[PDB]
Amino acid sequence: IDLLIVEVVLFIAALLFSGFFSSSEVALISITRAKVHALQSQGRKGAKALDTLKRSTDAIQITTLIGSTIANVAVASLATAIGITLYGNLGIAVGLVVAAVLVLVFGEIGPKMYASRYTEELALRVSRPILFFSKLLYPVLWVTDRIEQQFVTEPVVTEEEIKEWIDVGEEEGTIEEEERDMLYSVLRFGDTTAREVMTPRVDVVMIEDTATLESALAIFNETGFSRIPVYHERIDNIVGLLNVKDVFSAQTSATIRDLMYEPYFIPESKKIDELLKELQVKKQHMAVVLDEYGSFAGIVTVEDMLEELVLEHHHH
Amino acid sequence: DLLIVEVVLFIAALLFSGFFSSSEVALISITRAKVHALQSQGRKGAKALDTLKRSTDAIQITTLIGSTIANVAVASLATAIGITLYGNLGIAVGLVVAAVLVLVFGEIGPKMYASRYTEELALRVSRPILFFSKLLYPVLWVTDRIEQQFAFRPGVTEPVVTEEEIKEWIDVGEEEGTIEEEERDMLYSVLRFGDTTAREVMTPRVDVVMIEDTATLESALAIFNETGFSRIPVYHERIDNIVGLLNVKDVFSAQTSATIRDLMYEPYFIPESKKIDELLKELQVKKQHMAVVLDEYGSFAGIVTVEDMLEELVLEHHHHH
Ligand SMILES: CCCCCCCCCCCO[C@@H]1O[C@H](CO)[C@@H](O[C@H]2O[C@H](CO)[C@@H](O)[C@H](O)[C@H]2O)[C@H](O)[C@H]1O
Ligand SMILES: CCCCCCCCCCCO[C@@H]1O[C@H](CO)[C@@H](O[C@H]2O[C@H](CO)[C@@H](O)[C@H](O)[C@H]2O)[C@H](O)[C@H]1O
Ligand SMILES: CCCCCCCCCCCO[C@@H]1O[C@H](CO)[C@@H](O[C@H]2O[C@H](CO)[C@@H](O)[C@H](O)[C@H]2O)[C@H](O)[C@H]1O
Ligand SMILES: Nc1ncnc2c1ncn2[C@@H]1O[C@H](COP(=O)(O)OP(=O)(O)OP(=O)(O)O)[C@@H](O)[C@H]1O
Ligand SMILES: Nc1ncnc2c1ncn2[C@@H]1O[C@H](COP(=O)(O)OP(=O)(O)OP(=O)(O)O)[C@@H](O)[C@H]1O
Ligand SMILES: [Mg+2]
Ligand SMILES: [Mg+2]
Ligand SMILES: [Mg+2]
Repeated sequence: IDLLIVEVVLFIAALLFSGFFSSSEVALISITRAKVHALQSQGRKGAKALDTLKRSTDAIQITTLIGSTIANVAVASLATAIGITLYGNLGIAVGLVVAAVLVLVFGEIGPKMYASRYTEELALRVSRPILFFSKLLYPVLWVTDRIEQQFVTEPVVTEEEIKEWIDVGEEEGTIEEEERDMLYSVLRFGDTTAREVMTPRVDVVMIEDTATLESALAIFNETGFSRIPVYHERIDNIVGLLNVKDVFSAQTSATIRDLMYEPYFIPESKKIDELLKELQVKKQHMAVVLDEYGSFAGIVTVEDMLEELVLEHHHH
Repeated sequence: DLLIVEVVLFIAALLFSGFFSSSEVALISITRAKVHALQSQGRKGAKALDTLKRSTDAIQITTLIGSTIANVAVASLATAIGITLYGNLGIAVGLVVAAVLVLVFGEIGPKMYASRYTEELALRVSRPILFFSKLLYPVLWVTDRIEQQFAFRPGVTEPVVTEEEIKEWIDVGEEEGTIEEEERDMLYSVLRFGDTTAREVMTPRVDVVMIEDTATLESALAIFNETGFSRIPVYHERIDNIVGLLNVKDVFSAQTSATIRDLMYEPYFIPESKKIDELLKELQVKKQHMAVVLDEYGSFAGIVTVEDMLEELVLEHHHHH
């Protein structure tokens, strides 16, 4: 009874350590190094010590493995010690069963489940102690890091794991087979620039602002297009977009410059995700692209970006 | 004596502890291309490996429960054996000893050994670990219902994966950096875009501009040049009955001897409850920009153009935490 009281606290304390190391492992190895260096530049409390741990992901796995294993071993080495003193030789089992059922719930699975909901907030909190324990285990680290001269875990939620849950959607009907492809496209659609999908000026059909109104229809009805850029004595110099509908319903005296409208000029590095929205806000369809020198380069239509997101994807 | 019963279970548990740890690494380290090759080659333990990898979470919970249970058993028998010899100094002798044995033989050891022998070991352990996996089905059932977690969700217990659940996953992706902040707002947008139907983004019949198929082109151009549109439906003796669609780009480029019925083209009729995520792909595949919505009785109720759906997709997009 005397020592038993002192043993149930080490049992509880070791359980918290095992949970602390197990939950710390999930949050730490899940933050994208691209995002860690973002929090560090912002200077948030914990990012510096977190970028340190990311410098050697092998240090995050060994620390949490050893700190937890040591704890887990102590969590049960005492649970049976307490068990036997309470239940004789039947305590090695009783103490064993009541230990394995708590190392699983509060020292392994529970701590891992909790850390997934709060992964950025917890990673910044356990950056200091985990980096501290890693220093204490520098002997054991060098032992396992030195063998690296004699010949990585992934986050709880990977972009592939998400993609897979969507495929489950298509399979179960909750998600149309058409928007699975669109959901797949969005993920491969934010880092895309307009230059990657623009129509090179070479293949563009345009018209000079000095041309004849009637002569413009010769282009529309011959090329079948509905919107052609307009240029001013230089293919480089785009001064307006001409809409075919305006020419069909044109007055008897109007000229090319009367029915053209100011184009939305954009760079070659324009993200097409925000351009599909900027065009949808102007009620406009075409966007003129300019290179680094302001010279014409190509055009981009809402029909281009639409083709991107609607493109059909492969099923795994 | 009872000691002999303890030291034997101590080793056996230490082998299980190392069997699961090394089976987890080997089963997960192996690439999807290697399994597909072993699948076609048809080697022993491949078919059971292909299924075992379908849910990478089911592999970690079984190898964890296994390695954890065994590890505790290794420690239990050390604190017990040592206690039988060293009284209460055994709890320390057991803890300290077990703490090093599990680490070097149940954890770190089995892990490093698996990284170099991923192929051979995965096949020899795909069968036993898969067997255990089916025993853990009760645990896999509960885990797949706790939707506040994202660590152990096997998805092999037939869960209801609805738009709600995917959003939960995407929210986590943005928080850890695997998904960018901006490309999450897009997923939430298209996620709710699929819920929208045709009627909710259509133009009601009352606002539509049509032209009777018995009119003349001189009248057709007048409509376009007045309403500004580029396409208008066509009917026959009744407003409920739509028979085609007319485009100005063709009426302007119409032969001297032309008509409205020969210039119009068959429309794509759709119900009011039509999903626009499908219609957007279908309209984009038929090269057409406008559909025709028909109410339950197959009468003209409105139209849905590509632009009508892009507004719902873009300007009215969702985002939440
Ligand atoms: C809920 C579960 C709870 C289980 C138990 C959790 C135990 C947490 C472990 C506490 C470790 O405490 C840790 O000690 C070290 C040494 O001071 C601190 O690190 C310190 O080290 C450097 C120098 O080495 C000091 O200059 C500086 O004050 C501090 O960074 C660290 O900030 C703290 O985090
Ligand atoms: C589960 C049991 C695991 C084993 C227990 C741990 C045993 C640790 C034995 C290794 C001693 O650990 C470590 O050895 C190296 C020797 O090069 C020491 O480092 C020394 O060599 C390295 C280069 O290799 C130098 O960078 C460093 O400045 C020097 O101090 C280090 O100070 C010591 O901390
Ligand atoms: C931290 C994780 C802790 C995990 C704790 C594990 C608890 C195990 C005991 C609970 C087992 O839970 C029980 O398992 C069976 C599958 O075998 C479930 O499924 C069974 O019943 C449902 C209906 O409710 C049926 O649809 C299904 O076909 C059948 O297999 C059952 O609904 C659930 O009531
Ligand atoms: N004047 C143009 N010159 C060269 N290419 C063009 C021109 N206009 C559009 N395109 C190209 O056609 C592709 C599809 O664009 P889009 O379908 O919107 O033309 P459109 O048939 O006139 O459209 P709409 O009929 O809706 O007005 C674009 O990728 C673009 O590169
Ligand atoms: N005949 C029509 N009657 C009523 N609404 C129409 C008609 N045609 C199009 N609309 C509506 O106008 C809006 C925009 O559609 P849309 O952009 O396709 O027409 P458009 O601008 O004349 O064609 P385009 O832009 O390709 O030249 C949509 O809400 C659509 O429902
Ligand atoms: Mg077009
Ligand atoms: Mg082990
Ligand atoms: Mg329009």
